[PDB]
Amino acid sequence: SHMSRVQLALRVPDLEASIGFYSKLFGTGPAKVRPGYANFAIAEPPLKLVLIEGAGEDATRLDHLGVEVEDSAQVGHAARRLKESGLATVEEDKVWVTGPGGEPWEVYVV
Ligand code: NA
Repeated sequence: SHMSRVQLALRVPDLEASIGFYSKLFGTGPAKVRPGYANFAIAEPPLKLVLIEGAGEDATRLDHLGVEVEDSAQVGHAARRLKESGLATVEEDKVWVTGPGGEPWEVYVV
């Protein structure tokens, strides 16, 4: 199986303006739009961009990060590898790990 892409989830103050900006930046409209969130599936560069409405803030912040893989089998291998590395993990197919500075990561399947 074995390929993957980065999930970049941004907490944004202005969702509507952000959708417009990122459509222009990556040259494609969003794949999915709902009240309070929108996501882009970008081929080049390979990226899953998630825009999360945060009307409470006044500046774009990092919401969370992720590795998006092809199937559940890849998640398992990732989950086991992270555990062997000595990283404290929580595994459901999903696995969550948090960096030293508090940035949340998730390895999940599309
Ligand atoms: Na990527």
